[PDB]
Amino acid sequence: PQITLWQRPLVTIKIGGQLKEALLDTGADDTVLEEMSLPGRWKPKMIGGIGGFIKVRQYDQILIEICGHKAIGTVLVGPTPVNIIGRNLLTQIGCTLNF
Amino acid sequence: PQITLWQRPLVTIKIGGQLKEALLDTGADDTVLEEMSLPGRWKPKMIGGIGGFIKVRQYDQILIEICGHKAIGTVLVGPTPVNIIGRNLLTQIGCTLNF
Ligand SMILES: CC(C)CN(C[C@H]1CNC[C@@H]1COCc1ccccc1)S(=O)(=O)c1ccccc1
Repeated sequence: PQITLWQRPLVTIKIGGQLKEALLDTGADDTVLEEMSLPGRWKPKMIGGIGGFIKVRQYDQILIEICGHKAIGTVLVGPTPVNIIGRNLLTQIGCTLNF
Repeated sequence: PQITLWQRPLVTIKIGGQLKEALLDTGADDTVLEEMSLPGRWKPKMIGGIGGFIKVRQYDQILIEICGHKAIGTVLVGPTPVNIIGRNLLTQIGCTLNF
């Protein structure tokens, strides 16, 4: 599809068998998810921006379905108010910027 | 143009007679640039960031040329990890996400 920027580019995603809202974010290197449980081990990480840094847990090889497209890769889980789909998964689903 | 996301979508911008590199950030509501002087009136503004709000300077109706596309709008100047072009100006140059 083609997603407008008049509003935040929020789309529905599915992870596990859970459906959520997430932001398609070209400014984010990584995908950041709101606090949730995932199985397996993780690595500690710190990620920052305007304002500073939050502590997150890095899981690898996580499936996120985005508008029917299955992306598999690293996700960072922590105290974000919004699920953020970053370039590591946007590339997989063939997402481009166009103007 | 069409911009893929395997790398950061950093582009050259011309603002206030100066050439800069900035990140095209669909996740950003607003455009935020590193410390620089710009002509005209500005007001202090607080913006929501990681773990809290940050003080920026707000300059309205500023011309900026992105990839050869002209935008005229609000630019915030303050402590950002990188120059980011947010939806306020991305909408003006016709930017959408596609997959
Ligand atoms: C929450 C906000 C202050 C973070 N920044 C913008 C958001 C919007 N797209 C990238 C970043 C989200 O993903 C980054 C992120 C980092 C830590 C916690 C959540 C999200 S930013 O301007 O600081 C920034 C822009 C570009 C790259 C990195 C940061």
